[PDB]
Amino acid sequence: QTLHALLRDIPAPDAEAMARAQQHIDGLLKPPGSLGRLETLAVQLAGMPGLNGTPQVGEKAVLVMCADHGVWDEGVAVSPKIVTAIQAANMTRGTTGVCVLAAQAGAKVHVIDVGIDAEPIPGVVNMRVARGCGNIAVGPAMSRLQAEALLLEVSRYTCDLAQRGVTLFGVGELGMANTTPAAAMVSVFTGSDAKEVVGIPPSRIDNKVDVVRRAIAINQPNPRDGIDVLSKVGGFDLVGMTGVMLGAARCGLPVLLDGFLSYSAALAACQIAPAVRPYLIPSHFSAEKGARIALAHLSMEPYLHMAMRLGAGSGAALAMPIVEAACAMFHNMGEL
Amino acid sequence: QTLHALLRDIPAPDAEAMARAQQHIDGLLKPPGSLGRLETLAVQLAGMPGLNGTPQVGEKAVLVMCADHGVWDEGVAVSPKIVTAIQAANMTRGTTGVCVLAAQAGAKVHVIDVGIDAEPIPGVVNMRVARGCGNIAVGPAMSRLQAEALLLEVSRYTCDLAQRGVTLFGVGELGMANTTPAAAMVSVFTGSDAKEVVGIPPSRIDNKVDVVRRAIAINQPNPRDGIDVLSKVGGFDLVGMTGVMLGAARCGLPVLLDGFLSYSAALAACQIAPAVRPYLIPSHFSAEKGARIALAHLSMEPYLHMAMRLGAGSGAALAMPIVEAACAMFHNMGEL
Repeated sequence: QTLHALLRDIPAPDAEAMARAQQHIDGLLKPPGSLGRLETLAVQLAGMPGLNGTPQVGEKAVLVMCADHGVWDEGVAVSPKIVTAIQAANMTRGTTGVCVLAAQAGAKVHVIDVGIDAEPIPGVVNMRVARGCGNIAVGPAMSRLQAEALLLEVSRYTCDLAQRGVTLFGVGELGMANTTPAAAMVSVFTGSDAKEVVGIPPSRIDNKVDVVRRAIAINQPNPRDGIDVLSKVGGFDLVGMTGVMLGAARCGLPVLLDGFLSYSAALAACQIAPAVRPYLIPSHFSAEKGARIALAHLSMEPYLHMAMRLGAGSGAALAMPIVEAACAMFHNMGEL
Repeated sequence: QTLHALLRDIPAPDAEAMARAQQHIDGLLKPPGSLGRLETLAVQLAGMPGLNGTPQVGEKAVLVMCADHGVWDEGVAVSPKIVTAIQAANMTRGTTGVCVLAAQAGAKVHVIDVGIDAEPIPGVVNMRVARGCGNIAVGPAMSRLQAEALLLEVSRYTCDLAQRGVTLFGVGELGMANTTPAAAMVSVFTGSDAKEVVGIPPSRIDNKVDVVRRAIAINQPNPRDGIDVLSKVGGFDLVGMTGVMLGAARCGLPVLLDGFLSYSAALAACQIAPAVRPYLIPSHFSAEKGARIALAHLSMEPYLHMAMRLGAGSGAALAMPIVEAACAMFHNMGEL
């Protein structure tokens, strides 16, 4: 540790730098509304202390958290368990969607195993808590201590990347059955009935919903304690994405979310540490049923409508040029 | 001429190449829905015969059409008339928003004067029809023959760019008072009351609406004749953007729209030549009040929600990396 110390040292956004960036933008010669949300984004970036008082992007990293879930035994996923392992390995060879989009964005992909139920995969960053987490339908995904330790380890990993020049992160995850704990967390944090947020054959959908309600009933997660929620009805992958958000915020740097899985982690992150929120930037509006509810509770309006799902960080990589665009306009446009 | 010949020679999309691209995508190893609309976009691109049977981007050009409007005399714009000239000149120095975004996208900006009411500006492409078009509130913007000649000239200019390697266009425009004729065209083509589509002080908004109704009443444009609509209640800038769309479609190549002004031109383009439609790609969802209605009539769902307005092609430039992204995923992802 300390996780207590990390949370309390997340900096506030720098109001003076935001005022100066807004003043700079006001001094630009431009039709009214011609920047749209690029204007608000540039000012948001200017407030993040790791960006040194100005909207800028240096190196970019997308962190893809990988883990398996004991709730897979409840029949809520169609694919066999080993697919998590095969995908993590493909990510190290650069052949997945997020890899290709990250390459387009000039970003590096960091594949992090935080709990794959397989032999370790050479080339993946090894932060494995256990070989898959507990089956949330019968008990907790993990101990409170395990969730806290993984939060600290990931947040430290993320912020240490600022020493190699990284100033913009994206977060994603992969793992068979991951959408079930994500929907549980979302239902718990937002108070929405499981049926409204459970990701999309009738009996199979019902089984998924019933499993979410069962996980919540058995575990009784406390919505006012984000770490309790993660440890009881989340998973290592979700804790991992929350850790990226905490680490970026601690570093005073931007992080792009991806889809619904990452929204659920962001809900937890902002419950644990409300000071995280000014560092989060949406990318895409996930096709998962629960996307609208989760984004509402984060007061977030995504920039991209790609009808995308299961991107494993692909949406965050796709939005990286949007962040670069707000910075180029800020620095490169002519003035009044 | 001939404009008749140009319209009839717009090629159909290549169904065999689309089938082959869909087959290729089906053979990619990917979670279900993980490409989202990148999948549909790659297949759409594969159908465009100027792309030679495969989703690809070579050189990129954003064409920014510039002109003044006699309806400016009706008090529907707040800025003085010369601003159109000052902006066209700034575009040649590379200091505007669309210039900066085009540079981010690796695209060249082509600034085309199709009717600025000022001395010619050195460095701008000169296709000027007249020094501003007629005041649509009292009569037609131009003659049918003038609209037809400018359509042909611009479409030829656009397609000739395919000889310098250009495979993806963006279209935009600038011109004081341009949003008034745009709203008139949109009301005429969609049958919506002017009050629903007139771009956003109460009396000033009413004057704008009243001027649109007056233009339509006096000119009696025929909605079943897109060239009639353009010549009577449009402007040189709108005819110019329609010409880009016709030229790209004739060349069998993609064109990215921008905001509401370009939607109004796209409505005209697709009325004149329905075969244009498969070549049009939305970029952003304009903040102008009439954006939703115009996009509905084009059956178009933009990828970007940037709350942007008066971009002069900036939205199309911002969406260019989205098109490149669909191509990179298509060619670079690993297979089953």
